[PDB]
Amino acid sequence: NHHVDYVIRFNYGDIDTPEAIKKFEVLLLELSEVGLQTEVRQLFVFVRAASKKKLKRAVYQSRVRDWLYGVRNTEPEPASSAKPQSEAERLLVIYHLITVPKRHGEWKNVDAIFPLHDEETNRQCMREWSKKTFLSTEDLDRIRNTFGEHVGFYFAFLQSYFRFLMFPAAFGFSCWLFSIIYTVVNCLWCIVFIEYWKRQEEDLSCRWQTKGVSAVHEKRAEFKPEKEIVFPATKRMYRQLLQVPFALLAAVALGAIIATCFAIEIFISEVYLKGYLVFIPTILVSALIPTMSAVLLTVATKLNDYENYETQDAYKVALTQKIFVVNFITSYLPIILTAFVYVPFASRIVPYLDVNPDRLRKQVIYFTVTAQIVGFALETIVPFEARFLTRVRNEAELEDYDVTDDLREMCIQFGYLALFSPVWPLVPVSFLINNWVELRSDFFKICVECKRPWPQRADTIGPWLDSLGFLSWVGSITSSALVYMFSNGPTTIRCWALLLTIFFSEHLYLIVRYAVRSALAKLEPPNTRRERIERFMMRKRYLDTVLSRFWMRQRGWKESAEVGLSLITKAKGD
Amino acid sequence: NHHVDYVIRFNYGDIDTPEAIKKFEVLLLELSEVGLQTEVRQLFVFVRAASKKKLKRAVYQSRVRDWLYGVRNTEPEPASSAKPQSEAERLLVIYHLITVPKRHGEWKNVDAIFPLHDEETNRQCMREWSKKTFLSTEDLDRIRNTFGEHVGFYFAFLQSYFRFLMFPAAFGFSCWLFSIIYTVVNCLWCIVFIEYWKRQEEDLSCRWQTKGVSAVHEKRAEFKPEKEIVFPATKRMYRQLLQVPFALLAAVALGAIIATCFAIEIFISEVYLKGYLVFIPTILVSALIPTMSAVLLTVATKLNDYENYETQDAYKVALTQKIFVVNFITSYLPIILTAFVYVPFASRIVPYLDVNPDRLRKQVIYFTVTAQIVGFALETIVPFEARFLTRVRNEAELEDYDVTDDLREMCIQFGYLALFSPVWPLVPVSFLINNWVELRSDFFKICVECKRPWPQRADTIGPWLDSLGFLSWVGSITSSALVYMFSNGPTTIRCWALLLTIFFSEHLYLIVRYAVRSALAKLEPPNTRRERIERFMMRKRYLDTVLSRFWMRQRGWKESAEVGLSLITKAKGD
Repeated sequence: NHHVDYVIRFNYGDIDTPEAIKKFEVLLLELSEVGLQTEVRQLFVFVRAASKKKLKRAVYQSRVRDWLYGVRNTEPEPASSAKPQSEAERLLVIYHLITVPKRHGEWKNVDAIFPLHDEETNRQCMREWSKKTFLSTEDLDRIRNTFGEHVGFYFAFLQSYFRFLMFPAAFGFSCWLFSIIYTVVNCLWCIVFIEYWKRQEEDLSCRWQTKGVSAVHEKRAEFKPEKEIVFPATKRMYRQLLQVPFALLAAVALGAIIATCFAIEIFISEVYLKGYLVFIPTILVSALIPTMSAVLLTVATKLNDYENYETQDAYKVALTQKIFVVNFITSYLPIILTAFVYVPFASRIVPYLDVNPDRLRKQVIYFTVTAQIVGFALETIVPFEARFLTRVRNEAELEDYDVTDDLREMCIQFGYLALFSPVWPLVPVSFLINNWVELRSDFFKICVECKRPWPQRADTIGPWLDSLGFLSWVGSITSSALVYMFSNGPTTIRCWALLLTIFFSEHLYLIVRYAVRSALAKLEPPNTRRERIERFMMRKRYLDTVLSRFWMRQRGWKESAEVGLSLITKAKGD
Repeated sequence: NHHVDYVIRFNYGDIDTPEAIKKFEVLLLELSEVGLQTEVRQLFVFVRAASKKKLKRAVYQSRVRDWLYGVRNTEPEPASSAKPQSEAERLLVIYHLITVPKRHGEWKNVDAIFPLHDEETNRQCMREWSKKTFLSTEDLDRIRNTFGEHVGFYFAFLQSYFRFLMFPAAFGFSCWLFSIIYTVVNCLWCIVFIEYWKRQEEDLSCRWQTKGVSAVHEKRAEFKPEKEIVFPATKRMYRQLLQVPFALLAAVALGAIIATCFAIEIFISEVYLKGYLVFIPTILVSALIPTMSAVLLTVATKLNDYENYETQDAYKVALTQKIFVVNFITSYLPIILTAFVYVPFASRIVPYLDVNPDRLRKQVIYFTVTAQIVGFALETIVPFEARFLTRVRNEAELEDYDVTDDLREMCIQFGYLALFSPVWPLVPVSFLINNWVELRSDFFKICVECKRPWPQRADTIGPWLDSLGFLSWVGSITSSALVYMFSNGPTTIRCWALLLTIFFSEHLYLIVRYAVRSALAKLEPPNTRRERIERFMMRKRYLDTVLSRFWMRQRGWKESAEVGLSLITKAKGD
């Protein structure tokens, strides 16, 4: 607890002639901005606030930056002598004082700069939570006041998703254990969750101090010197024209791999006690997939790095699009492929694959439980002077954190739950047990297996919510195809009634989407609080401001009253 | 030009005992708010601004009301001694000073209050426009500066719609005069127009002084005294449950009428020089429909009056919904009915109608040209002391204006153009000639056949834009059904390929909708002006504000520079 706000590491990289100049320049710009540049430690350096008036000036800088771009409607007009938040406002002000333009040499000569852990309160909220599995609102704000409120939005999303997943758990175990009633209640759950999270997010953002942030950062990677400060928008189209055919080739390669798996399945089942040993290649490729997901993930990361698609913000949107199409193809091409191809078209294809009905209900089980089984049984087959500077050198020798990976995995959970639940309605209890175990794992790995993130200021949880909605829509179409297609087992396809079912069910989905969104727009949150406060300030300012041709030969009050009296008496003289 | 801002009429209605008291109360509240209450005329009364400082106070009241609810980001802080607009700002301030709460007895004892006409400049912009048929931007702002900018949005919308309708005019006459290429270019036009009008509206609102207005007025008709100021939201559902079955009964009645027309058509064509005389009942009911539209219009007006659906704003949205469903059923149930029923199902139905192919291409012609023919040939078969107080009594003895009726008729134009153009591609040249004639008719009837409206402040043209989008979408589905259905004439229906065409074409419509909207979001308007001004004020305020533990035994600048020098030399001693 040495009152150190950030550390800044430096790498002494090549030979030591210019580093004195560059270190002096870093220190120069630093002391121009932030005093009490501490280097009692060694390579790295420390910072903290110089004087409380200077801290007050930097706070007022940040407040003017906030009101200048839209957040916090009221102006910051006084020298605002109020006590800040716990550490969120303080660390955010200091990070903005280091990061913003008008601040580091060679643009990446220094490596990552980071605060240090409050290991006391961190351990308190670690070992406070072997209990009750539902983090209440005060403890949620405790999670806000350290490491920002972006991480607060993440944890509130994950906990709310657990809370709404436990209803299809009970219902999908309560399928007396494929019928159409479960498909209808599945889509209703699937759409209620997204709209409820939209209004919950709008409530909880205004409950904290972010009404809505759209301050575009400028990630200094894009580069085209053309005018006074510019890259032309044309090479974007060339590189999206790179984006599409590689994704198509990835789809083709995955289809080839899974077709090889089905041909080997056929060969083993023809040659040969050993039914699971027959079905093994599906299990092997299902366990092999979540490595291929990260492989294509870093491939698409290199593709988006090649594209410099935005300076900063729509870089994230483009990256979420790449992750969604890669993740979608590599985790939903096998089931869609095997259902919509190998179940109606068996006898026309398996003669080509040489030298069965209701495979699908076993396909989905293996393909959605295998990765969890491997990741759960790995944790069982594996067992059976300067004196806190060493702690700092522990903390620096540590990996960095990304929110995106766990949230991607949650989007996978949602996609298997929505795109085809009624094939095997123990999908929700499986997912419930998985995140039932992995809850504390997530909080542990964000609290001590990585350093702190610097506190961001984000309102939304990103494009994942729009990808959630789109995935729900596609799930509506595909569920409506399947449950008509395989109900009641000499069969028939009857290709108009299936396509009519697709059409009619999609538009019923869309009208229920509109109806539930307009219903929950009416049902207000407890935002009545932070809107009524605005109403009082509104009314107070208004009541403040309500204080402090030769023929106009007729007088205003008395003449006009007597004239009107004369006119109505004249009119009623009949 | 007697500097009179508004007149206020009074009706002396029943017998004359309380009217002295009520007139004195009206005059009392008036002189408390607005002096120079002039009644040199008689029943009615005049008003004008009392003193220029008092006018300045009322202006500052209005400015605080504007900045208090969001419009005009900057505060109105000084005693703003600036000259106003021509008459728009002035009349709006005075009308708000009369109308707002914290102002008329019995809530409707006085009748309508209204400004007077600037017949000089009115006549100038009348007889300025026998020319060029495209009202330029300066003359458009001349239309803004009298009778508000809501009417400016209306005229800009109508002129922009004419400008984009003249392209399918040329193209639909250029169909070498039903093919699929015209359907594709129809839907592309149909969607380009809506997105272009969205960005044109966002440009032109910020070019005037309405960024966005959502100040909810309180139309004092709804009434439930429950708490301090409330009607419960439950009877809304009861009255929407009234809304639906009456619309269904109207659809049933129209279907019965048009079925009677087809049976009579069959009887005449069976009994009997006289082919048009055979087809007469279609023509008669087509001419009879635009009266039934106004009949059901005032019926739905009474239904929405029965519902008090909002206090003020969503009353307009509910009324636009009623007008759209009534107008849609009474002008598109006949064509959809006759195509999708009587063309595939003829031989199964005309034996029931007792005691033909390609009817449709004649049906649509009669049904879309008949009303225009009647309304155009009617104007040919018909020919072959106080001294300006009389002018005021001309102006008061005059009807009121509603924007909604002509805009409804335009939505009909758009619906026939979008829902099924390729049946007969002379629909655009017909509509072009109709509004080519009716342009000056619209401006004349708004300028001298009615009194002035008081200047409203509206941003959008209402829910008509959303109803335009929805109508385009339904038009995409129905065009894709028809042009597959009747192409190349022993035929077949092939009920999967039609339904596949419906599905696939609807989703191609939706992806082109998303693509063109994200494209035109990138192509900026000349809003660069009124955003760069905000950028300069932003930067100016920022550059204003950028002006005016026992171990910290180490000095900031020199000690740290020497220590870092010692450390890198120590490191490079190898």
